[PDB]
Amino acid sequence: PWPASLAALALDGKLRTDSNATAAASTDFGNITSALPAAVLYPSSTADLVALLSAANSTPGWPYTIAFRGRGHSLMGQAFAPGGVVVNMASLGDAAAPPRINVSADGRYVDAGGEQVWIDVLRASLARGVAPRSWTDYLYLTVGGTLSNAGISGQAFRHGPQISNVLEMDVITGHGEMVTCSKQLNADLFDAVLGGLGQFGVITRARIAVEPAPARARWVRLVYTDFAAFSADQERLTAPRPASFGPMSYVEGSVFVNQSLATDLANTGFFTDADVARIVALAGERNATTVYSIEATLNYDNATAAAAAVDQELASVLGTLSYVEGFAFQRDVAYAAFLDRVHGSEVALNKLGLWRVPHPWLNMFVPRSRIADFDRGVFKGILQGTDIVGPLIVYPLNKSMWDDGMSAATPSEDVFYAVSLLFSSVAPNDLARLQEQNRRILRFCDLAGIQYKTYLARHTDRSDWVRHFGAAKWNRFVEMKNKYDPKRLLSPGQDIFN
Ligand SMILES: *Cc1cc2c(cc1C)nc1c(=O)[nH]c(=O)nc-1n2C[C@H](O)[C@H](O)[C@H](O)COP(=O)(O)OP(=O)(O)OC[C@H]1O[C@@H](n2cnc3c(N)ncnc32)[C@H](O)[C@@H]1O
Ligand SMILES: CC(C)=CCNc1ncnc2c1ncn2[C@@H]1O[C@H](CO)[C@@H](O)[C@H]1O
Ligand SMILES: *[C@@H]1O[C@H](CO)[C@@H](O)[C@H](O)[C@H]1NC(C)=O
Ligand SMILES: *[C@@H]1O[C@H](CO)[C@@H](O)[C@H](O)[C@H]1NC(C)=O
Ligand SMILES: *[C@@H]1O[C@H](CO)[C@@H](O)[C@H](O)[C@H]1NC(C)=O
Repeated sequence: PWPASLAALALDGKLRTDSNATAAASTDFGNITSALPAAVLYPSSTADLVALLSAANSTPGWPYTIAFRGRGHSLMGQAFAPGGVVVNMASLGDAAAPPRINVSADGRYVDAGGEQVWIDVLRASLARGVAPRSWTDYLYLTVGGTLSNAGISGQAFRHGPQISNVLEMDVITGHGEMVTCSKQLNADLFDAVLGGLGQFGVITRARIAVEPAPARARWVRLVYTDFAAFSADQERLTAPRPASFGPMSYVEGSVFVNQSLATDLANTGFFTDADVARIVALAGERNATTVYSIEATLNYDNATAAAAAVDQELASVLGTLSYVEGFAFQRDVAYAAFLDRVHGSEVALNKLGLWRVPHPWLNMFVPRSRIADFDRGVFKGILQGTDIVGPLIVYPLNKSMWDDGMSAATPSEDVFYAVSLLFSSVAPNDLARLQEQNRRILRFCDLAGIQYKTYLARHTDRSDWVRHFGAAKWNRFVEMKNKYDPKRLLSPGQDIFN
């Protein structure tokens, strides 16, 4: 027997069971795993989400698991509800009125629907001359989606991840209750949801911190053949100064294996063919099996003197660095063009049919004390003699900017690196080889005693999830699961309680 509000959803054609609806909600960006749901919900308002969740909590013996599909950018089925209900979150922003993105009157924050995509949040913010401070590398992800993970890019060293830039949220819990939460009101829910992997409820609104919007970004790449010099410089650029950070707005890095050096440098979309030839020659002179590049930006406004001031600030910063003499490469773009840089890769890759392919990506957080060991064992070790398709990204993060009371798991050290090995599969023989190579990398780390944390991955064993969060932090995670999703129906694709 169905409650009136739940039956109303089916009657209005919002709760779909057809082949076309279930098939779209059964695959993800990973393109490795699949699971068909029993039903797909297309909510028109947040009231439709209250209906589904309150029914689930009131109905005894309710057998349907519920997932919240943002953009389905998940790698391993985290957004699926096998034989359950998939919420097509994007349907919340169908009606042009009322707007789902609203910049505050004071210009200090932006209210965004949980289903909203970061690219839309950027356009609506820029219209009011402001912008969020902390991003993801790719903008076609949802607010609620990135917030359930962490949300990291080159700005996270100084502003913390996206989870550290939220004032408050509207969350519909597993009980079906609409709860507004922050550090002052319902803090236990607020902390649980942020990096909470969709286990405690659905985010319908997030209040995101903004800053005055810069007009342009001076964008630089610095080349190294020495890992010690590369990592020391990334740490110098991101070091807290005697809370306070240096002049750089964004700091990331790239690893290039010698075998496909020329191809991979050309595929950055940054280097010219003249730059590529110089770097390839440098590699050969140094007899390097790997090349490294720091990617950094300096944000600046439309001011008349700004460009000349940027040249002097950049010259000063570069003078403190140890990249190979004369291997500094500069570009100058509009801020939105820099932020949306990755969308261009999606368009080109999809047209070649190389976007909707398996993505056995390896993403982890490695403590700073073990990064050189990771470089030897992985970049100069395991990965050598293999044909790599996709970028290899490495950059440091400051633990002081992460809130350990939140759900997201990080290493114990003050400095840790985001390590993102973004492999794209070329054939089924290549998929199995890549999946085995990831197991080998993790086995190498475990045997070397490297205390890493995975990011964007879902564990299949209970002992692995307990090690992920840490035993004490696991106890709080369970305490919160019992308070907000006692029936254990939310985001079953994480394989934590399902
Ligand atoms: C595909 C991709 C992903 C990606 C990226 C680049 C590409 C091409 N670059 C990233 C980066 O630079 N930094 C970063 O932190 N992450 C990056 N990612 C990964 C991305 O964060 C994840 O894929 C993430 O899941 C967000 O994607 P999406 O918005 O598409 O969400 P989902 O995959 O459908 O679901 C993720 C889990 O969260 C739950 N969920 C989703 N929305 C909500 C809301 N509103 N409230 C509560 N829970 C929610 C889903 O149930 C699922 O468990
Ligand atoms: C933590 C995670 C999952 C991060 C994922 N981010 C990215 N995902 C996919 N492609 C990327 C990413 N960053 C840069 N590129 C492309 O990589 C090259 C950058 O050198 C360019 O082609 C750029 O567009
Ligand atoms: C992967 O994508 C291809 C091409 O779009 C499709 O044939 C296949 O079903 C997908 N596999 C999974 C497991 O999602
Ligand atoms: C780099 O790769 C090329 C083949 O692309 C090879 O001729 C050269 O020996 C390699 N250098 C090192 C140092 O491994
Ligand atoms: C060049 O590097 C390769 C691989 O690291 C090694 O086999 C060789 O000893 C090096 N050659 C010289 C002349 O140092």
